[PDB]
Amino acid sequence: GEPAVTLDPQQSQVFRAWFVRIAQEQLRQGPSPRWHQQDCAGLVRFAANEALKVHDGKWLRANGLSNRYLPPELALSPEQRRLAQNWQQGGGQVGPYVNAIKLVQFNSRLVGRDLNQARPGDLMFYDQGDDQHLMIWMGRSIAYHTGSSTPTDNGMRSVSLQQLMTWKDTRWIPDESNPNFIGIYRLAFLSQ
Repeated sequence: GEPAVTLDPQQSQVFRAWFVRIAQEQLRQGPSPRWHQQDCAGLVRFAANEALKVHDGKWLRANGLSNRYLPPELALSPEQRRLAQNWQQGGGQVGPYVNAIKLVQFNSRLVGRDLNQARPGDLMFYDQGDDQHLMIWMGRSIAYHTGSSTPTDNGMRSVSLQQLMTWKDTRWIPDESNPNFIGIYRLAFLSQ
């Protein structure tokens, strides 16, 4: 009758390119009324939602992408464009917003613990005990949220794998030896 709404492999590749592009653009900015929550889950939901929008002139101007070599546009159904507005909440319940746990538990699948195998837009999931975090693998760098936004700072940061290995705070190392590094997850609506 009507299968489950997902992105095919080509669409998934273009979605990742838009996702990472939009994420990168958030680096040079202070709080946006456009994120649902001022945190990592907020950035992921925002970038995914914006990645699935029709990227018209008005959208390009609003997001400062007007004079750029951009990824291809997707020919998506309305249902596909609504994918980052309809997250699984558990028990078949659906909603427009997601925190880190609901995103990984109900809206992601494991890739593994080897960044060599990660694609741009894959999520690096950490459990520090009291608090769980998502970083975005951007392909050659990592976008993360400081955990503390202010009226002039959205808390978004970018670090190379190399510079992250220099951190005195060793809790964020994305390898086998880090018990706080849980894994690398792909958004469930992307193709394998």
